[PDB]
Order: sequence, then C-alpha cells, then structure tokens
Amino acid sequence: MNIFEMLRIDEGLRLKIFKDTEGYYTIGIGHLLTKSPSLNAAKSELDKAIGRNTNGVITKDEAEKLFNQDVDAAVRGILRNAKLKPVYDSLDAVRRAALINMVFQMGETGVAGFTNSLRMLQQKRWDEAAVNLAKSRWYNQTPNRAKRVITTFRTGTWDAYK
Repeated sequence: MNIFEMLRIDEGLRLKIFKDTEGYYTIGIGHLLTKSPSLNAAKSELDKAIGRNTNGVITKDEAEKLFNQDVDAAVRGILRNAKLKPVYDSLDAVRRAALINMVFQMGETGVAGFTNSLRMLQQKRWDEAAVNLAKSRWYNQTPNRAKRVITTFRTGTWDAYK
C-alpha cells in the first residue's frame, strides 16, 4: 500500500465528467474541475487541464496524469504551508500518507485549519487526535472515507485499506 493506491481506493476512477460528493464537476481520480454549476465551465477547465478539446471524456492515461499532478500538488501544498509542514515532518510514512489524503480531498487551506487536530497529531496523542478529527464537517459528509483516514492516523498502519 502507498499514497497512490490509497487515494485510488478512496476516489475511484471515472473517465467522463461527473459530480463529486459535494456536487462539483470532477473527472478521473478525484480531479476537481470547478465549483461552478456550469457544465460548460467544467468542460473548459478539463480542456485546459488536458491540453486538447475533449468531449468531456478522457483516457485512463490522461486520468492518471492528472492524478500524479494532484498528488504532487498535495505534497507541495503541505510543504509550503507553515501549519502543515511541521506536522508532516513529525509523522511516520504511513501517517504522512493520511495527511496527503486529507489535503488531496479538502485542499491545503482546509486542512491547515484543523488546528487542534494537527496539534494532537504532532503530540502523537493518536486516540485523542482520532476523536478530534471526527468532530468535523469532513467526517459527517464522508464518514466511511474519513473513518479510514482516521484509523490510519490512529494506528500508523494500513489496516483500513487492506
């Protein structure tokens, strides 16, 4: 198990524009296109992202390319962020993947705002962090996925993904 396989499990793969859990146009492996209600706007984002006039449909290779970029972007976002970087640096490899997962789903700014959870993680108070993390809109709206990510933070193992 690794961060790519983990996120593939959590996000799935769809090759045509669809709406994510929040109702936002998305494609591939959890690649957010736009928060705009306009499908035309979403298609324009897709064409710009892929570099060609798409029919709202991409190939698996193209989906995987966006995915590589998006995982890279999540790590880059963590490392450039004054709140997230020390937490990331403090973590083991498995829990680092859990933090990347959160940033992939919610963005750098969103996760950086989990101040108390981040502190408990940095303190390595794992059960307490797990309890605190679940007190969130994140957990309530996507509880099965959040449960997996939280179990990964709690245990430092891949048990929730095996």
